[PDB]
Amino acid sequence: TVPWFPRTIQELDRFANQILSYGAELDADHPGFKDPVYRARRKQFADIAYNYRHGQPIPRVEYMEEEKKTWGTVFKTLKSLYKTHACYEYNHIFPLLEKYCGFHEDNIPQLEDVSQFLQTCTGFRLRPVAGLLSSRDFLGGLAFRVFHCTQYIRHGSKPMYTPEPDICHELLGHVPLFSDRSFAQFSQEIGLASLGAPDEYIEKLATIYWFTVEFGLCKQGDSIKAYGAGLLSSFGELQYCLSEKPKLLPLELEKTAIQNYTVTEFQPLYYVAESFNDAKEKVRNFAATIPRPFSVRYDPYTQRIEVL
Ligand SMILES: [Fe+3]
Repeated sequence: TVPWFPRTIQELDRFANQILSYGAELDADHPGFKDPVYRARRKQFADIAYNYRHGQPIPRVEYMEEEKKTWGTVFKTLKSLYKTHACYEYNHIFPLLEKYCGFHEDNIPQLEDVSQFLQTCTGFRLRPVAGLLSSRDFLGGLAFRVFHCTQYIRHGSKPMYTPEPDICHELLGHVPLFSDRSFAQFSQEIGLASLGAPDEYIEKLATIYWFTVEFGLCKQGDSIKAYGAGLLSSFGELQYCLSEKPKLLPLELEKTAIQNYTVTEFQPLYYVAESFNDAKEKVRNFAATIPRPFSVRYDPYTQRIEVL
């Protein structure tokens, strides 16, 4: 058989019933495990995500001073590195995010505002996400240019550390790239490749995603820059990834897809993309090899997937 995949953008609403119900914040190892206020706060964000329905504005939340402080620390510390380490596309849009979205040390941007901004740039939109989505579900949303993103913030005890994605990672790592048409197209291609793909292929796609959207490096001029969300929101690794230490291989989906990675240490190797358009073409071809009984196409006019 073939696994269920949404056919219209509203159908993404079914994902809320298939997330991991036991958050990382319930783990004794989590920095905010013994913090009842944090736990309660996380539950509050989970409830907002859980009741969210497509088409509604994403609820605005008043962040606590403590939360603003953490955001402020992370923002200030990472910003110094962007002009020199981030890809051109990241740097070109950041000033605009600062202007229209309130990306500033004293203010955590509201997802609704950021969503509206992405929509006018590439038609990308955000949806608050409760817990951990399956790889299939997370990737599927990309087909509709929908990014599921966290609204909560990491525990304030370790501002430069997070065992999971949090709002700092989403806003400083993902968002800027989604403002670029080429990257948006590339991302969506990964999304389309997964609709109805068998589980073992979803895993290959998840691995390509990891080495591109999360930890990708790209050629720029005669230089190399970071575009991976995991690198752009990590002070340590962003500096490391462009040093002499890591091994850099050229993006080759045949191999990238089978590659193993760590999730607790810096990556021993990165794949470098020629451009986002090139990467998109590579995904397109690769998707051609996924044993799927049909072909999919997205109709931006009606926001529906067309099964051919
Ligand atoms: Fe991420």
